[PDB]
Amino acid sequence: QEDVLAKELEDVNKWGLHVFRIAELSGNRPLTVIMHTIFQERDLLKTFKIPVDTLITYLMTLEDHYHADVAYHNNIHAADVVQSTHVLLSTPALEAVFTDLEILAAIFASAIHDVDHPGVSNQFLINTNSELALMYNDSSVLENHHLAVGFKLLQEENCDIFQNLTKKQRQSLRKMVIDIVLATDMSKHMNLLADLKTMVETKKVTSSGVLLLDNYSDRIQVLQNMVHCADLSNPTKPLQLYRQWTDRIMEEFFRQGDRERERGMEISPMCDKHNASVEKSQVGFIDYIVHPLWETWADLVHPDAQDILDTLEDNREWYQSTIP
Amino acid sequence: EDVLAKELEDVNKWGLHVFRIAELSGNRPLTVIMHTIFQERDLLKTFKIPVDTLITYLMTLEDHYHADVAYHNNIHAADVVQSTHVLLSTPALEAVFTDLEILAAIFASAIHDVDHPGVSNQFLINTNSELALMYNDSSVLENHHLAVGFKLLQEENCDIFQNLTKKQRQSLRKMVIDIVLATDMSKHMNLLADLKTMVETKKVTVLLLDNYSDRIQVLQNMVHCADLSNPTKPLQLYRQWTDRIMEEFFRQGDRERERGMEISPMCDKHNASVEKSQVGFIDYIVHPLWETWADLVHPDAQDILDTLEDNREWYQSTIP
Ligand SMILES: COc1cc2c(cc1OC)[C@H](CCc1c[nH]c3cc(F)ccc13)N(C=O)CC2
Ligand SMILES: COc1cc2c(cc1OC)[C@H](CCc1c[nH]c3cc(F)ccc13)N(C=O)CC2
Ligand SMILES: [Mg+2]
Ligand SMILES: [Mg+2]
Ligand SMILES: [Zn+2]
Ligand SMILES: [Zn+2]
Repeated sequence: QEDVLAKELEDVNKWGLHVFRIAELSGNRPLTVIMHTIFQERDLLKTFKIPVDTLITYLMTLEDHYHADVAYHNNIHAADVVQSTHVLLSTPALEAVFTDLEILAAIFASAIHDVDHPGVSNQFLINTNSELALMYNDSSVLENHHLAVGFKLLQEENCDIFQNLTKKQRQSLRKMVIDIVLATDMSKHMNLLADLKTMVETKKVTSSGVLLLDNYSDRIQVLQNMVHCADLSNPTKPLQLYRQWTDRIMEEFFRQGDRERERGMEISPMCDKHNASVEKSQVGFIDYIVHPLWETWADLVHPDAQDILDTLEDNREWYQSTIP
Repeated sequence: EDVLAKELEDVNKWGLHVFRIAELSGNRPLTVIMHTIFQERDLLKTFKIPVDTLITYLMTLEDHYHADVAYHNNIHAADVVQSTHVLLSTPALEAVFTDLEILAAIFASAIHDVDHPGVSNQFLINTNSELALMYNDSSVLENHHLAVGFKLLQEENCDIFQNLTKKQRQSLRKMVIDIVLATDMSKHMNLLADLKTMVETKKVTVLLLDNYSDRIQVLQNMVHCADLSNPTKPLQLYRQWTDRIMEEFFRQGDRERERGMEISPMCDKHNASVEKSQVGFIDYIVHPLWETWADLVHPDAQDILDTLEDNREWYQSTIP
């Protein structure tokens, strides 16, 4: 079983990694084993003097703080977003663009970006007067919480994976991680995409053919959109993966809708299992959210992401074909 | 009590004897001043607030201001409440704000510094505090003041909004959050820039503010002006506020020094210039803000601006 797991982890640089198989083969530790593999692949332990036992201890505690009883926003989703960000960071158009600290920030942000997610939306938490919404003043409620948990866990016994960074490195990393995770709030998507489109329309490329990003605002914007794309990457994956993600998000949505129905609340979009169209909802998700975003990312890194965009378009056609 | 009632008759006047009221009321200036203002504005009947619920909430809220913090305590909260109350009555703002917007501005003022520990956001961030960890370094104190102020409504017989409709509670909550978050001093320059832009594009008959974006911006700047109103008050009050903020700053500097931290501006008691700092505070923060406010409400802010300019002249004269 360990041999099979190691073989599967050889695919860590590939879009379409068998992340559900890795979750089972690793004993429900996909986030730990995928993060560890990526840190080794990128030489991050040596670069940042991260003791291996500290990394494993932190990763296992972080993974434990994802809810094993939530169908979508669990440790498998976190592992998938980590690995997807890892692939996007390796795109030819970004070669030598980001520092080791920025790479570390994007990967760490991906790992923590949904930690302790309860399986219900920000709006549900606001409308039910939850403790989380009271703590965070209705403003990026979940995303503020994910950050606070992900950072607080570094303070547990033998968990400070950043113990050997300089003070300036720790300060810079913390700010970048906050900026990245807060950009995963879906209420920020339209403004984030509008800004990415502006960057594409005005993009500068160096003599080596890579993106020129010469200020913090542009650098963090690219990292924010990269992790947002990874977060919204399910419809761009091979169909057998995509369909499993759809099954999982629908289960989580339907459970939220059942709670809304019981409380006499209006049921959130796509959350009413008695009036659902799973297939039309995927086509709409792609047409209005995922394709606009991925077509723009593909333009930023053209032509690096053409195969990913082609898969997204094929999957849209497939879901559309099930409707009639 | 008879003296206390006499002092509270000035509740509509800039320059209320708020320290006297704090003394006369047994250190309950926030409770007695809020109660008086809710009566003056008929807010208890308008929003069907039971008087015992109002008093219970106000005393609980006031208890969560720290009595051992020299500036950011219940007296400051009462002063900001009363200052906002006066600014809401500016003639140029006649007919601008609804009763719910008035309630939101007053409630926001009352809670806007609750549970303040007497140290800055930057101190909380640099000391890796629990507050900064909770709030991701962003408007750390202001998010906490809101969370405490709202959480206390859930204590026994404390829900003063129990008889507001569902939509009214939702709208009030949003407005209160928007106002208190705008009291973060790191937002001052953006707030002032937008206030200036409103002045440049202003329409009047008296101000006409059709868009909610514009109205909330005025309420944000209004409570921000009230928060930054000490140098516009009669000098005897202003000097007490200066003594208190300097004591609070110096204690933060003492903690920073004992920890071996870099001492924050104005916080080093061994290298302070209290009077030069007041003149700079007026010249760079308070006068630019209040002059822009005065333009927005031209000419209704003239007496307040006159007091600020007199006080700046006096503090400058104390510098040899
Ligand atoms: C595999 O499929 C999904 C995956 C995910 C979602 C929805 C999916 O499928 C409809 C939602 C998107 C939220 C959202 C905001 N506006 C929308 C508008 C839409 F039309 C659809 C979704 C959204 N997520 C979390 O909750 C992320 C993962
Ligand atoms: C009575 O006097 C005061 C009262 C208050 C302050 C400073 C006072 O006096 C120097 C500071 C202003 C913060 C601040 C931000 N940038 C600044 C730039 C400056 F030049 C001065 C202050 C500030 N406050 C809270 O901390 C509000 C109350
Ligand atoms: Mg999320
Ligand atoms: Mg404050
Ligand atoms: Zn996510
Ligand atoms: Zn204040």
